Amino acid sequence: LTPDVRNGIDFKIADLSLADFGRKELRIAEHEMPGLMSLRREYAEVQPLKGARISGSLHMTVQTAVLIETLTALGAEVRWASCNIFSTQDHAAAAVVVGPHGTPDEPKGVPVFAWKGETLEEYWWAAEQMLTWPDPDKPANMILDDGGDATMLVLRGMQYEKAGVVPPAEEDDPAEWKVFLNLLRTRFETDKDKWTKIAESVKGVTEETTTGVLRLYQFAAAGDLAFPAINVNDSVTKSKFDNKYGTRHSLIDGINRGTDALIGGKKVLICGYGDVGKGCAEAMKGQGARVSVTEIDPINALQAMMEGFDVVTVEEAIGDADIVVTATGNKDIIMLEHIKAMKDHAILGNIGHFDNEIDMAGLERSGATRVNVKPQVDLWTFGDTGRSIIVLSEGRLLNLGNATGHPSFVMSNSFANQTIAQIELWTKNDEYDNEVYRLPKHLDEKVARIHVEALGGHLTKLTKEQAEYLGVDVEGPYKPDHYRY
Amino acid sequence: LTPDVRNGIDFKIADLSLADFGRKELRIAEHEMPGLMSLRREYAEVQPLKGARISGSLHMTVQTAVLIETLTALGAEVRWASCNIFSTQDHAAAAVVVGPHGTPDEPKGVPVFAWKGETLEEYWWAAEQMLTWPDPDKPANMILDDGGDATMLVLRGMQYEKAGVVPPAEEDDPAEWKVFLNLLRTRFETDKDKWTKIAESVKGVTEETTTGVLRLYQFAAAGDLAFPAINVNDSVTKSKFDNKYGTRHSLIDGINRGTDALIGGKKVLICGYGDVGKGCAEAMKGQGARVSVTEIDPINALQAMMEGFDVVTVEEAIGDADIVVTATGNKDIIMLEHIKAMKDHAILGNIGHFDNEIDMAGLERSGATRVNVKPQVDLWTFGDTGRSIIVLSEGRLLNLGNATGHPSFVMSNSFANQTIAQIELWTKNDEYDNEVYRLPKHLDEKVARIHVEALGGHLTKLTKEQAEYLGVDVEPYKPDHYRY
Amino acid sequence: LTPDVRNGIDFKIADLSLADFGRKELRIAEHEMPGLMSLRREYAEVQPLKGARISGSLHMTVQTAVLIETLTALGAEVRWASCNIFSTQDHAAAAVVVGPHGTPDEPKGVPVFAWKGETLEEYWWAAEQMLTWPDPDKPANMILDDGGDATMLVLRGMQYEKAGVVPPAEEDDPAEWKVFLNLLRTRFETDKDKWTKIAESVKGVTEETTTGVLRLYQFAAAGDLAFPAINVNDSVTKSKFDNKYGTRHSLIDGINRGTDALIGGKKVLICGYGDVGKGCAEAMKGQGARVSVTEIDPINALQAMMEGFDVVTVEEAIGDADIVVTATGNKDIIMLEHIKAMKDHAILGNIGHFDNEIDMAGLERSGATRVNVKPQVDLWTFGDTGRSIIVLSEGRLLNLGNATGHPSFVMSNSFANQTIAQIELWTKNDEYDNEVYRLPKHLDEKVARIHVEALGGHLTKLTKEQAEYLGVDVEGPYKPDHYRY
Amino acid sequence: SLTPDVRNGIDFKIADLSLADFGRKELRIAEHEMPGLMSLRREYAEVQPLKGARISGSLHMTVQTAVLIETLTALGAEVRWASCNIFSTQDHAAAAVVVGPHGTPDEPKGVPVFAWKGETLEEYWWAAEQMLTWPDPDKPANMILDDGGDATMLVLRGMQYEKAGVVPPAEEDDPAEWKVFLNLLRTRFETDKDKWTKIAESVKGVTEETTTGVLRLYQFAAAGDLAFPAINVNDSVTKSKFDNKYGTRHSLIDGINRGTDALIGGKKVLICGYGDVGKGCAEAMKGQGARVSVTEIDPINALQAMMEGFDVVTVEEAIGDADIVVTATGNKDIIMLEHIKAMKDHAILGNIGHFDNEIDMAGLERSGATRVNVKPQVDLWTFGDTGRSIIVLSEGRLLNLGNATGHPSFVMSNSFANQTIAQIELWTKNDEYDNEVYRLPKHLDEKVARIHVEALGGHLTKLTKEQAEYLGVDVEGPYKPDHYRY
Ligand SMILES: NC(=O)c1ccc[n+]([C@@H]2O[C@H](COP(=O)([O-])OP(=O)(O)OC[C@H]3O[C@@H](n4cnc5c(N)ncnc54)[C@H](O)[C@@H]3O)[C@@H](O)[C@H]2O)c1
Ligand SMILES: NC(=O)c1ccc[n+]([C@@H]2O[C@H](COP(=O)([O-])OP(=O)(O)OC[C@H]3O[C@@H](n4cnc5c(N)ncnc54)[C@H](O)[C@@H]3O)[C@@H](O)[C@H]2O)c1
Ligand SMILES: Nc1ncnc2c1ncn2[C@@H]1O[C@H](CO)[C@@H](O)[C@H]1O
Repeated sequence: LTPDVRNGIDFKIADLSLADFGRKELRIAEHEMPGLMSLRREYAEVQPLKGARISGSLHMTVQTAVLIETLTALGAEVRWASCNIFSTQDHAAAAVVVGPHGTPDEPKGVPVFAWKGETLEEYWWAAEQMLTWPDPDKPANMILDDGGDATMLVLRGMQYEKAGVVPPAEEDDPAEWKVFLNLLRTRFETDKDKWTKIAESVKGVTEETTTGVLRLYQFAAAGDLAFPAINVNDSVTKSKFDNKYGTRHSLIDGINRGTDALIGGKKVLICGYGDVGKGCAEAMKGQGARVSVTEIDPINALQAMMEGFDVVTVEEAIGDADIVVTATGNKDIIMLEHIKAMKDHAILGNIGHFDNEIDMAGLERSGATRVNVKPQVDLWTFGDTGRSIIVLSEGRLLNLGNATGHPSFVMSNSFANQTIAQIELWTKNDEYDNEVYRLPKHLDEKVARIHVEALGGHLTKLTKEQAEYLGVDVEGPYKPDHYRY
Repeated sequence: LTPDVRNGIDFKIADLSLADFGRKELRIAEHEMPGLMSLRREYAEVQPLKGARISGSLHMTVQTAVLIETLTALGAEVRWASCNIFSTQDHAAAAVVVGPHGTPDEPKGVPVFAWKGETLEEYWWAAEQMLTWPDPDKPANMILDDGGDATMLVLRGMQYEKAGVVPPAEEDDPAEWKVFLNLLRTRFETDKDKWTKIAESVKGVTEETTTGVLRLYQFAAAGDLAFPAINVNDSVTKSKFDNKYGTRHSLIDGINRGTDALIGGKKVLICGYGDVGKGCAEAMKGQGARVSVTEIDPINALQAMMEGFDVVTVEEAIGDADIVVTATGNKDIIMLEHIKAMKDHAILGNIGHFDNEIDMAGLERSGATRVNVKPQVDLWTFGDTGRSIIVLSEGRLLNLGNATGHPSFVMSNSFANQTIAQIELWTKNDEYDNEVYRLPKHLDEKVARIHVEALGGHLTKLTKEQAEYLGVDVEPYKPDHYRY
Repeated sequence: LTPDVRNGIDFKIADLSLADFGRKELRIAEHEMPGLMSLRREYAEVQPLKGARISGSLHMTVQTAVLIETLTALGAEVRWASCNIFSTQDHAAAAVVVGPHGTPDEPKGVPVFAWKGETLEEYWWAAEQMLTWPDPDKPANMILDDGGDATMLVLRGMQYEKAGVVPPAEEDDPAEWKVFLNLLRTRFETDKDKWTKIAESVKGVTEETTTGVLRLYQFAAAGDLAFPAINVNDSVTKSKFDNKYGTRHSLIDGINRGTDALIGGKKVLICGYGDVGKGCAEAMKGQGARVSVTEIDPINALQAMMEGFDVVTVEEAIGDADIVVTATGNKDIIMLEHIKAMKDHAILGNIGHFDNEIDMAGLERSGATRVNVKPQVDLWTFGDTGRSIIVLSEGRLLNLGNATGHPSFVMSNSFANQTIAQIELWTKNDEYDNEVYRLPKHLDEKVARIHVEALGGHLTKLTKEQAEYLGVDVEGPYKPDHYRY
Repeated sequence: SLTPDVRNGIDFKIADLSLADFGRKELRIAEHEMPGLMSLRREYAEVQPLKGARISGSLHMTVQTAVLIETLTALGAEVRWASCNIFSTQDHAAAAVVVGPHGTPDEPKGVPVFAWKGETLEEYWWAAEQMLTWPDPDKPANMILDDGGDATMLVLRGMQYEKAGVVPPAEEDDPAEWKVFLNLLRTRFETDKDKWTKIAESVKGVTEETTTGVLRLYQFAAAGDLAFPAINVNDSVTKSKFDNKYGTRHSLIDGINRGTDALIGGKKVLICGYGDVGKGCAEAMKGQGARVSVTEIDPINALQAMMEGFDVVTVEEAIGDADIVVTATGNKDIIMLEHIKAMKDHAILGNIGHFDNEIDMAGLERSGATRVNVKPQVDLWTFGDTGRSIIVLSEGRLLNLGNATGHPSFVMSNSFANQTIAQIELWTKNDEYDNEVYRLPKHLDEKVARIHVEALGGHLTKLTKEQAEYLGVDVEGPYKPDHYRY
C-alpha cells in the first residue's frame, strides 16, 4: 500500500466520489453540532490553532469530519486516521479529503488514511501515515487520540529507539501486537530516531476515551508520559453524556442493523455497569428487554440492582442470554468456554473500545466454522454441540462497526470538549507539565450551556442573594470539584 | 415492463444474485419465527392448503418470505407483490423466487413481482401480475392482503366491468388514483370480465392491517364484500403485539437509518395513540425523548396522559417539534401549512399504512425545493423562510422504507395468525358468509403460547378447582370482549 | 349489635366526630372528581334517580362518599355498607352520615353501616342493614355492588326461601361461608319471603369489579340472574384506567404504609398480569424493582415478557421473592407450602377483590405464630425454620386495607361510569332483559372527555372529510365495538 | 418553659414512652433491612472502638436513626440525641430509643432523646441545647453527628459570640428561627460565659450527613472557623448516589400520597433542581405516569434532565400550569409568594430540600391568605383576591419525613454505615486529621456497597490476576480513580 496523492493531498480512502454524499451528511450534522459551530464562530478571528500540526487518531465518521473541519477553521493543519478498522464512514472520509469547497478532481481538504474494513496491517500503516508529517523538520506537534493508539506508537517507538532495538514478539502474543512491533522494527531499520523526534515535537495529546485515559495513567505512572495530556473522557459533558446517552442511542442501532433481532421479551446480559453499560442497559430496558448485568465493582453493581437489574456472573447467566454485550474496557470477559455455553442463535457483541473483551482469537482457532452473513455479521457454528452464535463486527465496537456510532448532537459535547482541550494545550502550553489534566469545570459548563440552549431548555439565573447563599458566582462554576452529577 | 421467466417461474425483481444473501437471512429468521415453523411441522402431513392459489399483496421482506414458504410448505401455490413501493427487501424477494433448493440460474421458488423503489405505475403493474394466474380457468382463489389494495383491485375492477365502463379520473384526483383507473381501463379494452371471474373464484381474503380492515368494513357496509374476509389485524396476538411492540422496535430503526438523529432530549410529536402510536411513544420515551401526542379519541388521549405524555394539537406543537411521526391511519394530518411552520432540520415521517397522512402533494407543488440525501431521505427547503425539513420515505411507512420493518419474532405472531386464517378460510370455507370475521380466541391463545415457550416463559397450569372457580377450561381464559 | 339512630337516620359507624375531617377531604376530592361533579351539574334539574332506593355495597372511602352524594344530588335515596372489613375510611363514613349540612349531633346525610376493622359477623350484619329498607312496602329497588356480595345475599337468600330451607354449613366450608349461612338461617326463622320480596323489587344492579362481574355471569349462566345488570368493570374508562393506573398508584401506597420497605433493588413477584397485575408491575418497575410475573393465560404472559418481565411460576420464584403480590381474582395462589418457602422478612399481600388468593386459613392453623405490628400488618413466624413473613391486611385487598385505595381522580372514571349505569338502568328500565350488559361506547367516551379536559389535554377535532374517511361521526364514537385500546 | 423528664436516671423529652413496644417491633424489622449497620455491630463488637465517645447527635429521630444510635452504643459510645427537623421524628422510635432493647417504659435502659413530631421552633432549639449539654461540666460532648449542620452551628456561633463578649441583637426582618436561635444563645450567655468555647474545645470531630450541612461546613472552613475536623458523609459515593437519589425516589411519592392522596399519573409536575434529590424526585414521578418538567441553574444538570425526557423550564413560565410543585434545591427563595399566587386552584406545593426556606412560607403566612388545617402537616391556603386555594405539605419542611417516614431502612443502611464508619475513623484516628473537611476513602465506600449487594443477592464477579493487572487495580479494590463519577 502506498498513499494516493491528488492535487498535493496525500490520503488513502475507499472512494473519493463519495464526497458529495458525505458533504450532504456533514452539512446536516453541523446543524446538530452547535458545540462545534459555536467554537468556529467564537475563535474565527483569533485563529488559536495556527501553527498546529495535529495528528488525529479517531473513528473517521461524519461527526469526526465536523471536528476536523472545526480544527482547520481554527487554523490547524491536520493528518487523520481512524482508531478502529471498521468505524470509518467512507462518505465522511471522502468529504474530509475534498473539503467544503473542493471536488473529487480538485480536492481542497486534508490527508485522511481511513476506510471501513481495514486489515490489521493496513490499520497500523494508516496510523503511521497519520503520524508522519511530510517535512522532516516539521513533525507532528500535537496528537488528538481516541483509545491511545497514536500515543502508544509514538512513546513505544521512542522507547525501542532509545534501547537500540525493537523486541521480538512471542508466538502467543496477539496478532495485532505482532503487526505493531513489525511496523516499528521495520521503520527502525532505516530511521533510528523518528519517534524520538516526533515525541520531542509533540506539545500535548488530548485523549477522548476511558481506555485511552487508562493507558495515559499507566504511562504517567511509569515516568514515560513525555508531553502533557488532557483527559477529555472525564469532562463532565463527555463521560456522563457520550458514554451513557450516546451508547443508549447507538447500541441498539448496531444491533438492529446487524441482526434485526427483536429486543423486547429477550434476555440480555450486559457486562459492566459504568457509563457505557448504564447506557446499554437503559437502551435495552426501554425496548422491553429483560436485562441482567455483570460487575466487579460493588458500587456500580448496587446501582444496577437499584435500577431494576439482577447482578449475575457470566458463568451463571451465559446459557440463558439471547444477547450478550461487553461494556467493560477490560479484557477476557467472554471466553471461548462462555461462547460454547451460549444458546443456539444467541447474539454476541462488544461496545468497549478494544475487541479483546471477547476471546475472538480463541473462537477463530477453536474449530468453529464461520459463515459470513453480511459485512460485520458472522454466524459461527460449533460442530460438537450443533449451536451457532451471531458475532457482530468480529468483536470490535459494534455501534461504529455495525451502524454509525453515536449521533451528531451527542458527539457535539465530546468534540467541543476535545476542541477546547486542543486550544488550551496549544495556546497555554507552558502552563502544563508532563501529567494528565482535566478541563476546568467552567469550560464543561460552557459546553453544556450551548446544548441546553440548542434544545430550547430555559436556565434559571441565580439572584445575587441566592449566589451568596450557595457561595457561587451567578455565572458559575456551580458545583464543587468532586461533584458527581 | 414485462415479466421475466426462468425455469417455469415468472417474476419481476431487482436482482436474482441476491438470493444467497437473502437465504442466509431467511434461515436466521426461521429461528426467530417459531409461530410459522410450528405451523409447518403441525400441518406438514395434512397439506391443508393443497389446491389454494393465493395472490399475496404484502411487503416483500425477509419475514414475508418465511410466511410465503410456510404457505407453500402447507400445499399452496402463490404469486406475490409488495403492498408498498419502498418496503421490498430485494435479497428476500430474490430468495423467494429462487427457493430453498434453487439457484439464480435455475430458480425453484415462486412468482414475485416486487423491488424496492417502484414507481406508482410499476406498483400497480406488479399487483395486476400478482392477481393474474397463468391459466384463465384457474384464476386466484384466495387473497392474502395487507392494506386492501389486492382486494380493492378485484372488487373495484368487477364494479366497473358490471357498469360497462371505467370512469375517468378528475384532474384533482390523486396521482395514484389515476394510475389505478388507467390499469383497469386499459385492461377493460381487451377483457370484459377478468375481475368478475377473479371475484367469483376467490374463496376468501385474509387482511393483515388496520387500514385494510377499515376498507373491508366499508365494502361490507356498501353490500360489496363479494367473499368472506378474516380480519387478522384484530387477532389479540396481532394488534396488541405487532402494531404496539413491532412499531416500538422499527420506528426508532427507520429514524436511525434515515437520519442518525439523536432522539434523547428531543421534542417528539406522535400523531395518534392507537396501538401503533402507543408503540411509537414507548420507543421514543425509552430513548429519552420529550414526547407529546395528538388524538381525536378522548379514551386514547386519556391513556396517553396517564402514560406521562401531554396531549396537544398539531397546530400548537408543530413549531417546536424536532421529530414528527404520523401514526393515525387517517388522512391530512400534517398539511403543507404545518410543514411550513416546522423548525429548521426537523424530521417528518409517517408510520401509518398510506402516505396521505402527510400532504406530500401539497409539499411537491409548494415551491419548496428537494435535495435527495440518500435513498428515502430528502431535504426540502423553503426559500421564503430558509428552513429545511427532512422527509422520510416520501411520506410512505418509514419503518419498512427506511429500515427493515418489524423484527421477525414479532412478525411471527402476525404471520402465524395470517397462516391460521388462510387455513380456516380454505378448509372450512362453507362455514363463512360474505362478512368480516375474526379468529376465535383459542387460536390466538395457541399462537401466544408458541412464543411464550420460545422465549422461555413458564406458564402456570390451573388446577381443576381453580378452573371451576373461574369457569374456564384448564386449556380460552377470557370473555370475548376482554381487552388485554 | 343494633343500629344507632339520630335525626331520623339509622347508621353504624366508628365515630361521628370525624365528620369535619371527612368533609374537608370530601371537598378536596370533589375538585379531583370532575366526572361526578359534571354529572351533578348535568342532571341537577332532571333528578333522574328520583324514586330510587339504592342499596350500595362498596368500600366506604372518601371517593365513595362523593359517589354517594352524587346519587343523592340526582334524587336517589341510599343505604350503604362497605364491601370489605378493612377498606372503610372512618372520617368518610362520618361525613356521609352527617351530610354536607348536618352536624354530629344532628346529622343530615344517609344511612351508613361501615367501619374500618369489622369482624366477619359485623360485616354481614352491616350488609343486611344496608339491604333492609325501613318500610316493608318499599324494599330496595336497585343495588350498586362491588364484588357481588349484595347481589349474592339477595339471590342466594331468595334461593333458600324457595327451597324452604337454609342448608347447614360443612365443617370445612370457610369461616365466612358459615357466617353468611348463619345470617340467612336466622332471618329465615322469623321472615320467610324477605329476599324473594327484595329480588322482586330490585330493578337492576350495577357491578363495579372483575370478581363481581364473574359472579354475575355465573348467576346468568345458571338461569338465576333475577334482574338486569350492568357490568361497569368492563367500561373502557373503568377496566383500563382504575384497574391498571389506580393500582399503579395504590399498590405501592399500601406497601409503603404497611412496611416502609424499599421497593427499588428488590425482587418482586406479581401473580397475574390482567389490568391489576399490569398496574402492579408498572408501579414496582417504576420504583426500581426487579419484577417477575406469574400467569395462566399465554396472551397476558407474552405481554409481560414484551414489557421486560420474566414469566415464572410461584414454585420457582417464591424462595427468593422479597415482595409477593397476588393480583388474579382466582383462589389458592399462595398456599401454605409456598409461604413456608419464603425468605425471612419477605412481604406477602393480595390486591385482588377477595382474600382467598392467599391461604390465610392454612397459615392460621399451621403452627406459625403471629405478632401484630400495627393495624393490618402482622409478622408470622415459623419456629421450625426461624423465618418470618410480613402479611398485609390479613390477605384482604392491601391498597384499601393498608392505605386509602385508588386516588380520587381515578375513581372519578369508575364512579361516573357507575352513576351513568344507575341512571340508565333506573330511567330506561324496560329496555333491559335479565342479562348482563355493558354501557355503550359513546358514554365511555363522554366520561374520558371530562377527564382529558380536567387535565388540560387538547383533543383534535376531525374535519368532515376525515370523519368520512374513517366512517365515524365527528362526535364519535370513534372505534369499532371490539376495539381493545 | 419545658424541662426534661427524668426516668431511671435518663433525661429525655418525647411524645410518649408507652410507644416503645411498637417502636421496638419496627426497630427489629429495620435491623433486618439495615445489614450495613448490623454488619458493623458484629465487626466491631469486641473492639468497642467508640468507648469514651460522648456523641451529640442531631438527625431526624426515625426508626432508621434509632438502629444507627443503637449501633453507636453497641460499639461503646454514649449518646445524646435530638431531631434535625421539627416534624421528622417518629414518636414510636424516639420511645424505643429511650427505653432500649432490654428496658421497659417503667424501667428504661436507653439513651437521652429530646425529640417529638410537631415541635415549635423554640422547642426545637431547647431540644438541640439539651442534646449538646452533657450532665458532667467536666465531660462535655466530644463528638458531633450532624445532619444539616444545626448542632455544629450552635457550637461554632455560640463560641464566636462568647469570644466577642456579646450575642448580637436580631434585626426585625430576620427569619423567626434566627430570632429563636439568638434568644437561646443570648440567654445562656447571661449565666455561662464559656459554655460553647469549652464544648468546641472538647469536640474531637463532626460527621455531617447532608448536602446542606456540608455546604455550611465548607463556609466555616473558608472563614477559618472550623474548629475541629469534619467528615463529609453526604459525598460518600454510597450516600449521595443512593440515599439522595433512590431514597427520594421512594419517599417523595410516599409523602405526597399520605398528605394528599392525589393521583400523580397524568398530572403536570414541576421539580425545582436536578441534583441527586431532584433526579430521584423526577424518576419517582415519571414512574407514576406524571408529566414532569424540571428547573435548573446549572447547565450540566439541566442537560441531563433534557436527556432524561424532561423539559427544562423557569418557575415563572410553568408555575401556573403545574398540578404539583416540589423544591429540591438546597437553595433559598425558589417558590416566592408571587409564584404561589400564580398556582392553579388546588395545586400541591411541597419542599424536599433540607430547609423550609426554599418555599417563601414567611411571605405566605403574612400575605393575608387564610389557612385551613386539613390534618397534621397538610394545610389548604386560600387567597381571597383570586379565590384560589393551594395545598401546602409540612409547612414547607422536608415533606418525605414530615408527611411520611422519610427514606426506607435499606437505603438508610448505606448512609448510616457511612456515618458509623466516619464516627469510628474520627474518634480512633483523631491525630491523623486537621481542622478541614474530609471524605472517606473509596475502599470504605466499596465495603459498604458490597454488604448491600450481598444482602440483595447480587453476585459480584472477581477479577482475575491478569485483569487486575490490565486495569492497574487490586483484585480487592479500590476499582475506580478518585475523580470517578459513577
Ligand atoms: N408501519 C407499520 O409497521 C404498521 C404496523 C401496524 C399498523 N400500521 C398502520 O398504522 C396505522 C394505525 O394503526 P393502529 O392499529 O394504531 O390504528 P388505531 O385505529 O388503533 O389507532 C389510530 C389512532 O389515530 C387516532 N386518530 C385518527 N385521526 C386522527 C387525527 N386526525 N389526529 C390525531 N389522531 C387521530 C385515532 O383516534 C386512533 O386512536 C394504520 O394505517 C395501520 O394499518 C402500520
Ligand atoms: N384492589 C383494587 O383496587 C382492585 C382494582 C381493580 C380490580 N380488582 C380486583 O383484582 C382482581 C384482578 O382483576 P383484573 O381486572 O386484573 O382481572 P383480569 O381477569 O383482567 O386479570 C387477572 C389475571 O389473572 C390471571 N390468573 C388467573 N389465575 C391465575 C393463576 N392461578 N396464576 C397466575 N395468573 C392467574 C388471568 O390469566 C388474568 O390475566 C379481581 O379480583 C378484581 O376484582 C382490585
Ligand atoms: N459517531 C462517532 N464518531 C466519532 N467517535 C465516536 C462516535 N460514536 C462514538 N464515538 C467515540 O468512540 C469512542 C470509543 O473509541 C468513545 O469515547 C466515543 O466518544
